[PDB]
Amino acid sequence: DYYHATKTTIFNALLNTIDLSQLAQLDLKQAGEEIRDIVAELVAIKNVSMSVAEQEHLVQDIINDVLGYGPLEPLLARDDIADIMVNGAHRVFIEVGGKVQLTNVRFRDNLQLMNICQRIVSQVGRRVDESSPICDARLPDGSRVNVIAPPLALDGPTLTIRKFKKDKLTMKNLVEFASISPEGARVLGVIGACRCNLVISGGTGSGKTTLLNTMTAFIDPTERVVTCEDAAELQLQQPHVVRLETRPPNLEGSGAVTMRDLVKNCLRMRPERIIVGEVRGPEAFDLLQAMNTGHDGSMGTLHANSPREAISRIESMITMGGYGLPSKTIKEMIVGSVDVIIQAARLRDGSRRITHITEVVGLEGDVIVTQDLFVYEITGEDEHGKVVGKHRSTGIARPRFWDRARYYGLERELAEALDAAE
Amino acid sequence: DYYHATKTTIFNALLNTIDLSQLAQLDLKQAGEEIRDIVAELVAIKNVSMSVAEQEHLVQDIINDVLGYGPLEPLLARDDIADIMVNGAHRVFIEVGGKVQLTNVRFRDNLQLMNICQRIVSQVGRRVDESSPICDARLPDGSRVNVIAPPLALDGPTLTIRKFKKDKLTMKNLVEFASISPEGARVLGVIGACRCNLVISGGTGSGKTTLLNTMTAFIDPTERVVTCEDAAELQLQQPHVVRLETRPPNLEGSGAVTMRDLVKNCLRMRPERIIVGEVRGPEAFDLLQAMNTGHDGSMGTLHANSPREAISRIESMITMGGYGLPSKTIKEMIVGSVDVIIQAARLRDGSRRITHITEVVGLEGDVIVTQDLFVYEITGEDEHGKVVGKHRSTGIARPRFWDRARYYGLERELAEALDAAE
Repeated sequence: DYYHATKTTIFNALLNTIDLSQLAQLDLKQAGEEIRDIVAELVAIKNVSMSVAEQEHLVQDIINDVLGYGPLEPLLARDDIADIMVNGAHRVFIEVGGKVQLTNVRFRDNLQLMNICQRIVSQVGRRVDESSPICDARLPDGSRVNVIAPPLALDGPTLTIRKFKKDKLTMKNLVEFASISPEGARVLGVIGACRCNLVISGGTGSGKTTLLNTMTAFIDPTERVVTCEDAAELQLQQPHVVRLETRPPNLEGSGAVTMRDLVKNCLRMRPERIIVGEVRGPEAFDLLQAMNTGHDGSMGTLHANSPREAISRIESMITMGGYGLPSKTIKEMIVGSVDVIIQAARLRDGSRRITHITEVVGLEGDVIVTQDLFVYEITGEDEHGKVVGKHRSTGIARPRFWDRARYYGLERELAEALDAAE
Repeated sequence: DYYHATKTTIFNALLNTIDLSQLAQLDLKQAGEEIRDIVAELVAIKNVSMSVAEQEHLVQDIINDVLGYGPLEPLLARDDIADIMVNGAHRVFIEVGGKVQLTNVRFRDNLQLMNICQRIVSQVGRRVDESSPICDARLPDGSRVNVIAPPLALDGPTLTIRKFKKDKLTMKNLVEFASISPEGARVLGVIGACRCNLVISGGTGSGKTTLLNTMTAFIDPTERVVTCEDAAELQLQQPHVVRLETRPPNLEGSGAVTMRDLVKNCLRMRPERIIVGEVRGPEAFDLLQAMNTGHDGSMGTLHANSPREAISRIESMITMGGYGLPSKTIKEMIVGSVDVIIQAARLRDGSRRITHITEVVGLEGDVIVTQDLFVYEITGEDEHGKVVGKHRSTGIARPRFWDRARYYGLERELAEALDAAE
């Protein structure tokens, strides 16, 4: 059909007629109306017109290209779409029905794709270009975006969009999915109930956010909780929860409110527990204060592949925080602050499981000595490729946080769970 | 004689006839239709004695020079011409039958050659100039292009086309060169398929990268593959491959993005498989996580003479990563990640062969226990000094990856190849 060729010719004529700079002062609807006027002018110049509905569709396509997210607009609007992948202007894939598929959709040129990516990542004030060719960002519409610039992506800019889904699991789901043994369920319930400084470290795809939500589920209703998170991922059912969200900087590089500022404030809001959506910067240091300067029971999500790795991440983050903290001082602070680390990882089969429940015991020389309470042991692969394994307790009768369990009257529960966990 | 002068005059007239925008916007056929008429009118005005076929040839040459690839185009269209090498406007070489021969065809001047180079690299959206004197690209057709600007090339641009040599390095190439016995070839075909993690270790000059490219050919087309390389060399026929590259820092020591960052981001890019051109530093850690966290079937080359040395090198690379992992944790990670190792070596005679195909069996105490599926036993030498050897199957009929082949149904082929090798 000539619809594609005619649309391309009309787009070229519009480009030769006006420039995007003339529409940067208009809103989405005002820009669309101005583009419709420009399209009428271009049709008059070229004396080419067609069906009114088809002309309106072409005008909408032109608006999307000029101001929207390009040919991605018809795709993002869909719901059966799981993920969108772009490997250059000439190829795009979509995850439908849980499987990848190549679509006929296409871009015009790599520069157009780069501009679209710049728009998408600037929606949250971030910029991807030759200076910072690698970018990861969050679409507050409920998705995650990755972009690589041409200097790294040899075949032009590469883009990936991953959409949301309301997982919102509960501990029953984890128990039934074998992510944690029922004895582990009791142990974790005790740990959460009795205000134990807790860090939920996990690898990519481990769903550590869901684990954090189900952990917070145990918090006593009477405790005033203030949650800091870069998005609204968490959803607590307590009656006295304060929900805060960081504000990404505008394009002018102003108005930013980073995790560090939110945690610093929360220190001054009289919270019974400070809960961080994800530790990703210097805020860790401030968070650690919240774990020891009273406020016992604070939690925090972290990206790491193992408890020792997570401790290393925390130490490195505090170090890069700009403070001249002596190395041993950071280790002492971590040892005195954290009371438990929970490791969540995705095994080769793709299932999420709580590999480690560990408690920081102390500091020896310059190494943080920790003892594992629960560990997941793998034993083989089944017929359908599923990983086979079981949770076993190290048998430690009295973990370091035992005192807190005594204070909250949970000695019996903790002892039972630890003993029967074998 | 007079044909050249008439063509030059017609080219000048066409260049002065209309702005470059009109030619650029017009389609190749659309522009050529008017260009032929313009050339015919110019010839008639000049009243140059020429034939209708000669007129068509002149029109085609004018189109090629003005908007095409100039005198280089006829070489491109040919099939026998595998590689083309222009050492400035006055020297053109072609690789035919594996031999390099100079050809009389030469460009008008270095300026025309630079223009043609820019046009060629524009297809992929890349642009070369005195500010970016070096350019490399892989055109959609699959032919590679390397271009250098005059400020570096002290005798004019150095265009280099390398057309797609399909089936150049497929497994048949290794088998017929005695780099691997046919049974080893079948086993490798099963191993690349079946999505088994690999680490292609090899000594100096063992052709690790060539073997890796051969292995990747077994990937299922639908699998989304991401390749990280220090320098872009790999080329995968698979239709859904994403290519990356590490950017070194400026001389000031800033702006670098090393392999670690690319591998980390690969986890965010939702890849079915991740391929690392060469593992040398901390990235060995991150890569293993990809091998361990559901991105099975990943691959990565390594510099080691024997599988045991390869595993020792992986341990050292992880340890130098700066993370405070204990030795047992690193060994457990390795044994859980790398299913199979291939040790390729350059023998004393200079031949290249796959010395070992081994499978990481387990971890006992503090030692990684491995078994060799295939071993190249040396037996002597010929009067020419060539080394003689045979690929021997160790007789391990059930490698621990056997169950995965059962999942993919390759159990029959695996057992047959293992038993028939002797």
